[PDB]
Amino acid sequence: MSGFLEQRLGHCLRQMAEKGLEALLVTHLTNSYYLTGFSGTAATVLITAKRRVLITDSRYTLLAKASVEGFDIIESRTPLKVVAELLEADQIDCLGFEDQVSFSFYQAMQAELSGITLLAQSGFVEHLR
Amino acid sequence: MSGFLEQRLGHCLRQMAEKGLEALLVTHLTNSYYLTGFSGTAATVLITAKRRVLITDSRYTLLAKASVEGFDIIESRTPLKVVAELLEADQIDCLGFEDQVSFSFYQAMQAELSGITLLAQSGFVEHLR
Amino acid sequence: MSGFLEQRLGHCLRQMAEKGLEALLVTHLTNSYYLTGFSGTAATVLITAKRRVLITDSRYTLLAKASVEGFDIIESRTPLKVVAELLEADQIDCLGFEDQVSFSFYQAMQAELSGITLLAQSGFVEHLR
Amino acid sequence: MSGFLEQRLGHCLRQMAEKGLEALLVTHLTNSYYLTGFSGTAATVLITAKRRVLITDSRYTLLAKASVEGFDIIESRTPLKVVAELLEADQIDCLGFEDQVSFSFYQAMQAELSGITLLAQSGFVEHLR
Repeated sequence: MSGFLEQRLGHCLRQMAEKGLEALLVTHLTNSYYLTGFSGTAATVLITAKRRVLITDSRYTLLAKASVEGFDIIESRTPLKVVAELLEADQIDCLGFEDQVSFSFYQAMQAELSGITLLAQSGFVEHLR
Repeated sequence: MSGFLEQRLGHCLRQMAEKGLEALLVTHLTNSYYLTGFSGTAATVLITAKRRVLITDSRYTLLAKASVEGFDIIESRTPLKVVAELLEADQIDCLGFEDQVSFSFYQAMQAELSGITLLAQSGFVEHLR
Repeated sequence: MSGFLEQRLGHCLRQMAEKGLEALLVTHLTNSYYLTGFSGTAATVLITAKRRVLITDSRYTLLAKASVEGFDIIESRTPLKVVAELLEADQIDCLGFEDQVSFSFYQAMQAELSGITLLAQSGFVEHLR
Repeated sequence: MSGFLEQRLGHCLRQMAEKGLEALLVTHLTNSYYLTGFSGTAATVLITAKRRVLITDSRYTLLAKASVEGFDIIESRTPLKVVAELLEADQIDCLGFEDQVSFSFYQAMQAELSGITLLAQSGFVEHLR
């Protein structure tokens, strides 16, 4: 009798723990919806053992805050700088991300995450369902 | 239209020469279509000052050789392997590609194109219109 | 069967993104059935990164709504008009279609889809298998 | 003494590339020192064509980050889980390792690195002098 939505996140975290993956960036819409229940076309989700963060822009901050339970909501138009700050604050040196991101988005990640070992994941959230 | 396509190619080549780009890999349909008139999504195009190559699979080989002017048509299910062989043949060690490829596709590129520096472009062909 | 259906669709979507195909129109039974499990010939399927739609007529609306998971069902006897509205809404100006459509159906697309580039594919859905 | 370090690492990578060795695990202080200039005995080094990683614990993280050039530094007390994630992310199937590791270390590696073909090396780093 656990929630369908919470259970999806528990399963994500258990997968991460089994793998030793300390942090997972989720950018693709069907995957972030899968984990958060949020619709909005702009959403960057960072999950660690300790943090569950939903970063969105202006258009959607109110909506998120009034609907998404169990994620800290952060308004920002440079979501990758926010990610970099969290990994630095939490002393995390590795970041999982989706291999389906565009190369341009990968360059933006390397620009902001210097020092962080980036680990492309193939179908990570896909393989949860 | 035949003329219209040769002019677009000529434009592409002039911009490449202006900027010192020796070789360009086009793998997104709107841009391969722009340069070749070929509508099929199995199209890996390689352009250099010398080469105009369209790599496709057996579903399309016959039609591409009948319908695409001024491109050499190569049939392959592993077009990045053919790309490596052409670059070796011409002694080109640097390749421009489209920044909208996925990170997954970039890793396959690195797998097949050892020794080649891969340089991502934003909207290189788009910018020709 | 929805497990397998969901992976097929996921594969279709990743192939389209890799090749840069923004929208795909599926109008032949074997392929709409493969992707939706819907067996009726009255089935015009439109797939984009953001949208999955199955247009059918009133013979089939109730069943389609009950049985087709993850596709929006739209009842219309003029599917191409619905297609034009959706592509306008999402600001999509290229559309892949199956090369097995009749020439008369391609002319109907040209009439209804003004300003959209129509790109014929050979066996796109078939090649997912 | 960055001069010699860059040359040694250069040599290491050329030797790997000649044998076809895609990844090398260095876990003996003499050899990680020769390659990186790092001092503590908590270091697990992973070298590939694309990745240079030094994994150590939080007693050493500040130091390594301040004084090891051209390796990314990962703080972790489960270095074999990190190795597993790196090989998964990079699609590497084979890992060379030093044949002076203990049998129990080998057992732990074999059990963690499921699916990975392990390749004992005899004096790989020592032979670079």
